[PDB]
Amino acid sequence: GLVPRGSMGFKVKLEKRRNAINTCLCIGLDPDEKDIENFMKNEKENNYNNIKKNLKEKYINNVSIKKDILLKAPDNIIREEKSEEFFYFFNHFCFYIINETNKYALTFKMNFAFYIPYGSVGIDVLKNVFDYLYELNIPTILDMKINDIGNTVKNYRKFIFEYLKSDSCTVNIYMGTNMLKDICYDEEKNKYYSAFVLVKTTNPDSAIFQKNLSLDNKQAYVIMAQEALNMSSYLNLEQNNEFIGFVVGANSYDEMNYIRTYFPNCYILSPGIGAQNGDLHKTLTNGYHKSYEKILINIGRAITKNPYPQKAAQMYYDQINAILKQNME
Amino acid sequence: SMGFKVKLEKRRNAINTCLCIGLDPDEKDIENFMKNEKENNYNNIKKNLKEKYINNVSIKKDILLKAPDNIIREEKSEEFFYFFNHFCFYIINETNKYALTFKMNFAFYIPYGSVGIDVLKNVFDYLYELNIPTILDMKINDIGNTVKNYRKFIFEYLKSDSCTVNIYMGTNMLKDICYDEEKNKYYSAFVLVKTTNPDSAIFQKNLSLDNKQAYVIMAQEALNMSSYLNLEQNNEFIGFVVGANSYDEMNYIRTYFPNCYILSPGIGAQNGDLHKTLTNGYHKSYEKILINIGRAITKNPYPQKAAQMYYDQINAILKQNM
Ligand SMILES: *c1cc(=O)[nH]c(=O)n1[C@@H]1O[C@H](COP(=O)(O)O)[C@@H](O)[C@H]1O
Ligand SMILES: *c1cc(=O)[nH]c(=O)n1[C@@H]1O[C@H](COP(=O)(O)O)[C@@H](O)[C@H]1O
Repeated sequence: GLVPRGSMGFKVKLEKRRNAINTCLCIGLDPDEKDIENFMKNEKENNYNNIKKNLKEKYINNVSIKKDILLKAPDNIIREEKSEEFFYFFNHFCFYIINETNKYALTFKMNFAFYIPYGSVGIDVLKNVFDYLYELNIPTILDMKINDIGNTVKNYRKFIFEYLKSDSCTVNIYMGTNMLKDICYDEEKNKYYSAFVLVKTTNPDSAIFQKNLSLDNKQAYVIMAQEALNMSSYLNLEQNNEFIGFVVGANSYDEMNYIRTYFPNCYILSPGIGAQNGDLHKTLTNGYHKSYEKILINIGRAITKNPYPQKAAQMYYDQINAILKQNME
Repeated sequence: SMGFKVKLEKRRNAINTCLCIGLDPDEKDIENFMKNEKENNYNNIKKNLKEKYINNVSIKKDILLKAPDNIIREEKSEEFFYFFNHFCFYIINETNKYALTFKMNFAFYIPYGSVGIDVLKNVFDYLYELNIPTILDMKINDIGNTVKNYRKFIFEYLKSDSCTVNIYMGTNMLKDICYDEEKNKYYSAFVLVKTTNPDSAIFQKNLSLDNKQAYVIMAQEALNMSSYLNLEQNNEFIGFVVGANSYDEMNYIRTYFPNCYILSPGIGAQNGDLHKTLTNGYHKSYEKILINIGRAITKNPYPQKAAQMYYDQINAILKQNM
């Protein structure tokens, strides 16, 4: 009755991890330029103690890109490999955050926009980040909020699900729900994949379209949720241990309550705690499911911009679990 | 320096068209170019290597300048990079004289990992040296702090003139895409209004507010943001993506937003009707109606002739409209 890692659908992988670790913390890894620079400065000042720790981990030997560089001595990089210095410290920052926080994480979410602004270099880092997480067997989301016509979105499907080997991604279906057939399904290989569609977002004017637009007396966010679920049904995702879930922001308490009430077994991804000031008690109570992999609480900057990310992650893990315990009593 | 609004007007005066050429190479296009080049003594690569502005690309120029016979023997790990970049250069060299603008969809450049992002960079470098206005098609959407990374990639790293944006998440994202407060810089974007996909009516038409369909609400909110940001005073604008196949919407948008910039994909591969699209979306400053053609040019085995014919027919239709 045993399945090897990589050989099961996201639904099963998430359920096993939640059973093991007893949380719904999703740790966001969105490293900005200041983060990377700060890491390099701190490492330079302390003889690279965190990099030396990364270098001890076995799975670092199993990453795809420029392992020759990543495994070098840090002082060798700086003196002899100056054109690789940014690559090195960028990739070592992510490995550091992952090494420090992974024991608390149901899943990691990496937002693509943080890995693209330097050109090809960050995309090598991103690939290595997905390879590393694959080796540790931690569930992954690529947050890229993709949208386009079907012929074009197949390319993202290939990047996200074949090249990165991500378990899931985020998608904006405003263009049309039919794009999902080219994202959550590969007709050539007969493979199924999971995604979270945008339902209610955390930006301060999210209401302008998601709530102001309606059809009869349902607001756009409700219609969009229903359409996404209808597509999941058509594609038979849940039969292949995959799903289409919902992004619902951690500050949209009324919408969270509605979505959970009206779609009782939906998978919800909820960003907005920490940096965006969302209310964790309210969000987690309104989105609660007894299978709490169905209510992922994403925390990015509040962990990654803390000088002690392991302790910041532990604190959120403990705070989530305390609220989970109340909901379970 | 000058501003996209001024860039477009001035290129329009020089070349007299509103053709926007879509550069979206898929794996099979790249493989076919490599197969054909081999069989025809690399005649197109050798033509590429004759061009002036190849000596100005940012990334691995050394490699791109090598003879293809030598790449395949001594730089084999660079073979895909080499042929991908040369395919893009070949299309640009063959078609640029007909193009008001080039639009590169990001999705085609990402799925092999970093290698295609180096190609994309060199593509934008090459177009920049040719002073051709550019659009990065990425249909971006996120919260403000995140989308700033896209502003940097698109407008600082690629030095693109504009991009496509989906504002369904909210309109305030545009303050961190089209404006850089720190640097006092302003940039142009086209927002999705009516898309070409078959089921585009589901949210864009069947949702409404007041007695206006969603697509109208969206266009108006985008123009309000343009005003807020003072883009037009900085020679930049927020324009609209309106499907070539959406004649009523095009009609509505041109009538009710008389001086708006429209980018219209969906002719060729997606079957739209050039004559109706151009008539319905027409403006005498025809840079305000960009007709995008990607696959109908790039998947044509005679891409120079294909661009020429769209140019010619666009011009005959523009002449008819006066
Ligand atoms: C996406 C959608 C949304 O509605 N809100 C969001 O914040 N996001 C993305 O989630 C992440 C939040 O991280 P942080 O505020 O905890 O740092 C970030 O990737 C954003 O793009
Ligand atoms: C974006 C939005 C839209 O509504 N329709 C679209 O087709 N697109 C993009 O535009 C290009 C169309 O190219 P082609 O059909 O002429 O090849 C493509 O980049 C698609 O992503």
